[PDB]
Amino acid sequence: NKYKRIFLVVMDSVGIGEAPDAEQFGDLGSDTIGHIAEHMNGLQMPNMVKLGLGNIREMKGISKVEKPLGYYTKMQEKSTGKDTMTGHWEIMGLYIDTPFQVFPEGFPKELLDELEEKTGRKIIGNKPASGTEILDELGQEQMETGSLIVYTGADSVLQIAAHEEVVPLDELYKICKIARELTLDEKYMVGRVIARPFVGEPGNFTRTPNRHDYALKPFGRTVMNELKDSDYDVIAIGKISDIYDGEGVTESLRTKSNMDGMDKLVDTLNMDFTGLSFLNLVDFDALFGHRRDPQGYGEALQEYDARLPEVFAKLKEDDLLLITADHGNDPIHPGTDHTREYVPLLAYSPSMKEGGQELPLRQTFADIGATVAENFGVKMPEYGTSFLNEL
Ligand SMILES: [Mn+2]
Ligand SMILES: [Mn+2]
Ligand SMILES: [Mn+2]
Repeated sequence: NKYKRIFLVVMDSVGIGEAPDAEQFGDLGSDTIGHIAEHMNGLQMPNMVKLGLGNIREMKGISKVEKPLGYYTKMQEKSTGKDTMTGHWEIMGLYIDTPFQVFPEGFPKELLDELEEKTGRKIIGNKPASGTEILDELGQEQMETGSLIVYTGADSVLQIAAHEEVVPLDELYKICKIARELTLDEKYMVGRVIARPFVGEPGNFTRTPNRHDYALKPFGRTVMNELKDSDYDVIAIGKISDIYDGEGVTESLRTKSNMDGMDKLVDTLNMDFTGLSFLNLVDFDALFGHRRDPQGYGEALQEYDARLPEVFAKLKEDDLLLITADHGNDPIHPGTDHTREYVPLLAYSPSMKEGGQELPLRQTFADIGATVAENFGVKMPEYGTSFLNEL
C-alpha cells in the first residue's frame, strides 16, 4: 500500500458555497463557511489555511498560502439528495437516486393511518420538536391513553415516544420496526426511525438511554464493505457506524461532542491498524447549522481548527489525512434544512515533502471512496475516480 492508514474526517455540513444545481433545491446564495466567516468578522482557522483551505476559496480571515501542506480542491455531489446518508454513501462509492425526505410540517396522514392499522394503536402529535418540548405537551395524554407520540426534527427522522410503564419497551421496538418497513417508500423515506422511550410523571418526563435508531442499509456494497471483506480495519468514530448501519465497520467509537471526536481520532492515531479511520464531526450540523446559529458555528470551527496541530504531529509518513464535508447547512439560510453546496477536500500526508497542489474538481463525492479502494487494492467502486496518483 501507498498509505498504511487513511484518516477520513467529515466536518458534517461544512459547505464551501452553492453547487451548480442549488436552484433545484431552493439553495441559491448558500455559502456555509463564507457566511460564517463574514459573521465572525474573519474566521480564525490558521491550520485549515495551512492545509490549503483558502487556496480552494478565499473567504474572510481565510487566505491562500504559497505552499499548502497538502493537496486541495472541492467536490460536487452527484446523488439526488442533500441529506447525511446520501452524502456519506456517495463518499464511500455509491450513487443514490432516491432522496431521503424531511418533514417540517409533520408526516402525511396516509403513513400514520397505515401505522395505526398495523399496530392497533392511536397516534398523537405529528410535528417537529425536541424530545422534551413534545413530552411536556403530550406526555400526560400518552400515559393516560396508551397512544403513540409521533414527531420529527430538522433531519430526516421519524421519532416514536411512549412511556415505559404504559407501553412495554419490547412493544415500542416492534412498532418502530413496522414504521421502518412502512417508510421504505419514496414518498415517506426517512433516514432513521427512532424509538424514544421515556419515564417519569407530568412535568418531569425524561427520555431513557433505551433509545434505539432504525437505519436503512446503504443502497449498495460500499468501499467500507470491501475493506472489511479483505480483513482491513474500518474504525468508525461518532455517527459513522449509524450512518452506514454498521456496514463494513470493524470497530465503532461513540462520541458525545466534536472535541470528544477529535480525542477519538487521536486515539486511533495511537492504534496499530491498517485500513481506514473514519470520523464524523456532527456538532456543526446538529447544534449550529439546523439551529441557524452562525456564532456557535464559527466558534465550533475555531475549536476544531485548534485541535489539528496535534493530528499533524502524529501523522506518519505512510498516513494520509482526508478532510471533507457531506453537504452544506448554511446558518444564515431560510428554513431549517441542509443546503446544496460544494464541499472542501484537503488531502495531506507528512510524506508530501514539497507540499501540495490543486486537484481537478471532484465530480462526485465517490472520488474519495475510489481513492481509498485504490490505495488498499480492494474492488473499485462503480462510481468515482481515484486521485491517489495525483498525491
Ligand atoms: Mn434552501
Ligand atoms: Mn450531514
Ligand atoms: Mn442534518
